[PDB]
Amino acid sequence: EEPRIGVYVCHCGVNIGGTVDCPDVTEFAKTLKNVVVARDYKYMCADPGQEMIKKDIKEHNLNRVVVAACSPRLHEPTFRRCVAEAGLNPFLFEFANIREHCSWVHMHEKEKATEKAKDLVRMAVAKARLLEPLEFIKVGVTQRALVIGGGVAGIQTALDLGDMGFETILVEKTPSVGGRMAQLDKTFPTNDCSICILAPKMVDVAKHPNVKLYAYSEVVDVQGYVGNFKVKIMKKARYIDETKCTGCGQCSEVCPIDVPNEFDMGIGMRKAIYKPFPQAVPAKYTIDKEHCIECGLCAKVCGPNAIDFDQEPEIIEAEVGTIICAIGYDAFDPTVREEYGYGVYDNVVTALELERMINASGPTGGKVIRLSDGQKPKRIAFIQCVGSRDAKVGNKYCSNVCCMYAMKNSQLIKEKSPDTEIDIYYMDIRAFSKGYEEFYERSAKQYGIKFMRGRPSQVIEDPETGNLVVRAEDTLLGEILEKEYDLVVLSVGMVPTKSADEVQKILGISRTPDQFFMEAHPKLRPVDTATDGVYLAGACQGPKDIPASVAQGSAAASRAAIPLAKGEVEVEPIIASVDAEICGGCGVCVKQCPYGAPRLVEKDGKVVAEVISALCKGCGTCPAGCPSGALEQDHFKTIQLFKQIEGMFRDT
Amino acid sequence: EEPRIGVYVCHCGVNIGGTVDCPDVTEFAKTLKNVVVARDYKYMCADPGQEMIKKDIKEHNLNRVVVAACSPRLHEPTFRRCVAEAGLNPFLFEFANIREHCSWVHMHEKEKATEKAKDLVRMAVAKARLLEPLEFIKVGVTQRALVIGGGVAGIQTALDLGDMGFETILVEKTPSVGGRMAQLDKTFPTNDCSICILAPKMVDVAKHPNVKLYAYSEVVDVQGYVGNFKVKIMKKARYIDETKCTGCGQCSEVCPIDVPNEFDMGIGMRKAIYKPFPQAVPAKYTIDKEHCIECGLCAKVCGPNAIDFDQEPEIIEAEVGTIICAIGYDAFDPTVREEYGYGVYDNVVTALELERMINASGPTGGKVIRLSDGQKPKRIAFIQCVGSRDAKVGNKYCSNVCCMYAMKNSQLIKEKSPDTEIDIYYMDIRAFSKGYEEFYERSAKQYGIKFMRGRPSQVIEDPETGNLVVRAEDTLLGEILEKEYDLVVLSVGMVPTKSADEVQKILGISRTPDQFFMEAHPKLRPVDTATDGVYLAGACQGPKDIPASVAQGSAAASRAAIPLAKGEVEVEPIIASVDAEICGGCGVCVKQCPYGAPRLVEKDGKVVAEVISALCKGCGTCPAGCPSGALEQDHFKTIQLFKQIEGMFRDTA
Ligand SMILES: Cc1cc2nc3c(=O)[nH]c(=O)nc-3n(C[C@H](O)[C@H](O)[C@H](O)COP(=O)(O)OP(=O)(O)OC[C@H]3O[C@@H](n4cnc5c(N)ncnc54)[C@H](O)[C@@H]3O)c2cc1C
Ligand SMILES: Cc1cc2nc3c(=O)[nH]c(=O)nc-3n(C[C@H](O)[C@H](O)[C@H](O)COP(=O)(O)OP(=O)(O)OC[C@H]3O[C@@H](n4cnc5c(N)ncnc54)[C@H](O)[C@@H]3O)c2cc1C
Ligand code: SF4
Ligand code: SF4
Ligand code: SF4
Ligand code: SF4
Ligand code: SF4
Ligand code: SF4
Ligand code: SF4
Ligand code: SF4
Ligand code: SF4
Ligand code: SF4
Ligand code: SF4
Ligand code: SF4
Ligand SMILES: [Fe+3]
Repeated sequence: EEPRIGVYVCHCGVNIGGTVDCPDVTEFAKTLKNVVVARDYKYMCADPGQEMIKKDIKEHNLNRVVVAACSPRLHEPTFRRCVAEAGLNPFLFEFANIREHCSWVHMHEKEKATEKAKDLVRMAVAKARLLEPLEFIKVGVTQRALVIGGGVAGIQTALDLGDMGFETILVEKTPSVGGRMAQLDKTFPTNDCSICILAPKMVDVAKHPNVKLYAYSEVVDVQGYVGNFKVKIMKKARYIDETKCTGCGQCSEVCPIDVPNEFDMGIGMRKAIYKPFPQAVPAKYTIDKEHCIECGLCAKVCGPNAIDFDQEPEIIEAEVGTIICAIGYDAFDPTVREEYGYGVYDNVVTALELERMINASGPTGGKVIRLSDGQKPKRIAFIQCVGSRDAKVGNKYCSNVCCMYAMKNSQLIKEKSPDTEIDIYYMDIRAFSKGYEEFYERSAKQYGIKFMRGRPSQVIEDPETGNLVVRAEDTLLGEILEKEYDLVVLSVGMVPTKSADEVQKILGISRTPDQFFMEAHPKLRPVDTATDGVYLAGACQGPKDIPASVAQGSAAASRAAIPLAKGEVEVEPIIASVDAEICGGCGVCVKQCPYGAPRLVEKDGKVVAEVISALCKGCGTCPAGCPSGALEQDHFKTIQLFKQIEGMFRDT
Repeated sequence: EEPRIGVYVCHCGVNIGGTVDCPDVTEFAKTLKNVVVARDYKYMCADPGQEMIKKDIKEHNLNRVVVAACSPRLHEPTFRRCVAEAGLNPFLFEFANIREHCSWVHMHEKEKATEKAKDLVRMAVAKARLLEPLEFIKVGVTQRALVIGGGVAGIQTALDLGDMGFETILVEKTPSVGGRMAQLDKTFPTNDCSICILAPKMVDVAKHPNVKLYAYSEVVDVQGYVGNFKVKIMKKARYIDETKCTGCGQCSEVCPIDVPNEFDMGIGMRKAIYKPFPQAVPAKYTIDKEHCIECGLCAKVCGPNAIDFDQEPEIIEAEVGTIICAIGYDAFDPTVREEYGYGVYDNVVTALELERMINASGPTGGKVIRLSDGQKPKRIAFIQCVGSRDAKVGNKYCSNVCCMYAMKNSQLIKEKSPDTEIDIYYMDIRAFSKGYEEFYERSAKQYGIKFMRGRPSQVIEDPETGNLVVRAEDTLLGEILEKEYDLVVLSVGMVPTKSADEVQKILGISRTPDQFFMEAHPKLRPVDTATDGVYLAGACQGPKDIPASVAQGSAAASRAAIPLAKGEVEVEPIIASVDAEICGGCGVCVKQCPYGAPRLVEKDGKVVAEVISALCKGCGTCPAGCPSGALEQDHFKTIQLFKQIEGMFRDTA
């Protein structure tokens, strides 16, 4: 049959129509070959727009639909379901992006943006003519979930999934689950003991019948697609027998290597054999082989002889149907802002070091003391927006929690020492959620905490005393302040965690300008990714507090449970296939695929290539490299792209 | 069996031990009858502390545990599981609070704090002796959910549940789903149209095979408990057979009367025969009798014959296992702030009115106009924190979104009219989520929007020209500014929706100080309530933007799916029951229970009261009111409370 195309140009209210002359684009679209219907409407995705398309598909017997509107990364599934409801195969639909790619980037050149939209419509119509009916591929969904990261956000997702009756694997890289919440002393705005409320969750997840917890483990390989993932988990060697070891810790004394205790942000030293923190789950000790000198003194003191250096990492192969990434975040390193003196002055600390100093289980026994002389500081200055809202360090975002945690620990210091003077140097106080503004008022009226509106310009150490002078304009007075402090705390912001690069490559997910992981859309799908069957939860998706991470944890559990409950999803048939009559068995294509889908086989008494449809993801590399042209990926054939290139310059 | 009690005093580092002499409390506890083991430990809720209790339960054969530490509101579930692991029934454990209620409030009176802790331990032991082993009551869960409110939050909850395979009811008060997002033009920080994100969801929800949508309907009664709710829905009468209705809109043209259109916040005027907004779902029309005149004019032009004045509201009865409240919010009414002149000055408008003005599908065709001149204002002032962060109006909270939506609509005005000068009067710019700070930088750098740090003191109308003058200090200059504007927009804050009182009364849930609905825990249960089987989602739980409301909708669906997926839950047995041999059916209790649990029955010829265990929530009002003592609430018996009162003054020996 000859193509009968319907072209629909959206205004997106004014987001498109304000820049692109949408009526003039629809008029141009009618002059194109095979276009029988062309309309422009304010919202194509709204109910009147979808009913319009479907009514045209039936009344005009359309076999192709072109929508010139937003990105297909937003609404391609939406319109594929729309046209499929009217009978039209979902892959006779072509998307033209005239918003993100045109109207929003050419606002000052309306005439050229309109001409450009016409070209983009024509390139779409060109490819549309050669599109073919494809069948969505139904695949079974493995009734198991994987959660990477055992913080409050990942714990919440596993408990929710486990409580629904889904088998769930929880992989935690460090020896213990708990995340940074396990490092906090208290939590604003209620000042609940952080570990005391979280520990019952850590207990629950270790004891849960439907949750397998792999602590001191990391995901090292992910293969397959939604509902059909095959993952490798490396259970790293503690070099201690989980079964034969107490957790008493009488081998550290017999260790000559002192190692930066990362749980305490390096303020206190830990031994080569260690337990991260007392409330750790699982409560089993570990040996850091990186700093281990293998002198064996611990093994002589060890009674059970649980110590075995021969211990090897064990790889777990497991099939899951959905994956939730919840690997958290790290604290910004404020060394780059040299005028503040971190790493140079003894008495400049980050706020997350402060959390460990204030915490009773912390290295200092909960006592805030200067790192130069060990005395208690009587004057303390907080500096806000350190590493955030700062183009000089590349972090132009707001870290969301630093305003609240700076007032929090100012309250906790006042409670342990009422006569401490505390000044907070801020730009905006962002106390934006339920009880936050009240917490902000409380900090000033009840705890007498001072607020200076003025980002400090530099910190100057008195080399005699070790004290610090903070210099800032009191912008609410128009005068330059130069107050002296005994301790300066840098309210450092949040950055992605160190391993976010490794995880990103394994899962195949993107990143937003803030370097955190990219949701499919901030409002349509706040915890989905554009990778089907992969979801986000918590601070790894962006800076946020505990209730926000927990909500995302539960949200990601709901979203990840949909394919598991359905038991069956559909994947795109944009796969490569070999034409046996043209393939001469050259061998070029088999090494090109990273999943080994193309293979050399003998057919009809001769050698041809053949691709296992199940191993092909649809990248299209091997068809592009095929010398004979026997390889082709559907929906992206060379002839279809050829017509699209012609469509820019001329109709066909 | 004679009580064998273990008493555990906790130091909580020095939180308790610094003020209360715990070793002294411990020694005193061993003087009380039935105390077999007593010890102080630094962290009782820590694993070594729990292992110390469970291990004593077995070695010393204890049948009661007292822990003097923090509040039961924190660790009561913690220690109940601890003792259950050791074979001891969880209701033979009693919590004494010596931190929140003693050491932390008597820091300067240590001697008296120690003596107080001793009385609090003795009162705990005293009740502990008479505690009884109880069993959790298992109940089935109806495999269906109910969502109340069809904004982004409620829609998201229904689609997630429906997609999981659970039958779901979605009740929407207005003729159309969509909520306040439907009223917005664009949405920060992507500046999509609201229709971009919402309308496909509205479409999906209406045709979902597992979602029954009851638009123009309201819940009017809810009875029962988790997994066993019996709800009554009043499906209001549209006076148009929806099955026959086409939504073409031919009828609206003929209508001879006009009506203030609430969807446009009293700006645009509609017919009594109407559909809220052009993209409304269901795409059906509604007749409002408050103004209908019944001349048949609408029916004459309608082909289908859907119009029908004989319609009567229908009441639907449905079993559900879980309920999600997502009834949204209302804009603050800034009339009470007299200094700004809303309701007095023509050209003072709220921000939600501005959204209806700027929206392409709006009564003004997307044209920002002065409501006095009809002209386009070339100078516009935004005033932040209207009705928020203000003790004079009883709203001491931050409404979360007003900073961003003010910068949003400023960008959109600048796009439609670059010549417009826009000044935002603010205290703090709260651009706190992903891309927000960048949105904030973009508003100033790219769109040349101006920010004045200074909360305006008053708005002075020019009666002659309708122009407005805004008096405020430029706090960043130390000078008083008096600039003139063609239009002033009040960035009003969020407040609970008018019908929130009705919904609260029906579902029996609490409210936070800000008057929004109270979550079960402010940190770890953001979408649960203290009422089992009832959950929250969206702005009715507190001021928040669309991404947060959508994430809560998906979070509430996960939480509300746990009982549905389990098909069974447990209810606490701290319930009331009748001793048939003591009750002579006086009838005092029946009317005391707001859930109708106690009932008069006839067994063995006589009348006797009887409590339906499933209907009892454990308040204990009617046992306190029973004159014969036949009625007792397990775990709070009169005799148990009597012992506790004596324990304040003497050992129960
Ligand atoms: C100084 C400071 C004070 C704060 N105060 C508060 C407060 O008072 N109240 C509040 O609500 N919020 C506060 N926050 C924010 C709070 O810490 C976060 O909201 C919270 O930690 C988010 O939990 P999460 O699980 O999403 O991330 P995380 O807590 O960081 O947990 C992520 C987990 O994943 C693990 N992980 C990381 N990489 C991998 C990998 N490759 N494989 C497997 N596992 C991995 C990590 O070990 C960690 O256990 C504060 C933050 C800071 C910096
Ligand atoms: C001027 C303004 C601009 C804004 N701009 C933005 C923006 O740009 N970006 C952004 O993300 N957010 C913005 N917001 C916030 C946004 O409006 C909310 O986050 C969002 O509307 C919350 O959705 P919701 O479903 O929770 O509540 P709602 O949107 O209010 O929906 C509640 C629904 O429940 C229904 N309902 C109410 N009572 C009952 C009852 N008794 N029975 C049954 N149903 C009932 C209502 O009819 C309504 O459909 C803005 C808010 C305002 C005021
Ligand atoms: S979304 Fe894509 S489609 Fe729905 S409106 Fe904005 S643009 Fe037109
Ligand atoms: S010492 Fe031997 S035993 Fe005591 S802990 Fe270290 S390992 Fe387990
Ligand atoms: S061996 Fe490696 S670890 Fe065991 S002690 Fe000597 S050092 Fe510390
Ligand atoms: S939060 Fe308060 S501090 Fe942390 S960034 Fe946004 S503003 Fe600067
Ligand atoms: S390359 Fe083209 S031709 Fe050479 S084998 Fe793979 S397919 Fe057959
Ligand atoms: S296409 Fe990309 S993926 Fe499908 S096979 Fe050839 S290579 Fe492996
Ligand atoms: S128990 Fe309540 S009090 Fe005793 S420690 Fe754990 S928390 Fe601090
Ligand atoms: S006319 Fe009869 S049908 Fe056409 S809309 Fe008004 S009502 Fe629905
Ligand atoms: S009848 Fe009621 S509704 Fe139908 S037209 Fe006359 S008025 Fe408008
Ligand atoms: S949001 Fe910006 S505006 Fe709305 S209140 Fe909190 S601060 Fe005042
Ligand atoms: S009140 Fe006490 S006594 Fe009178 S009936 Fe209800 S129960 Fe039997
Ligand atoms: S206790 Fe409160 S609830 Fe349980 S019955 Fe007596 S009254 Fe009704
Ligand atoms: Fe505790």
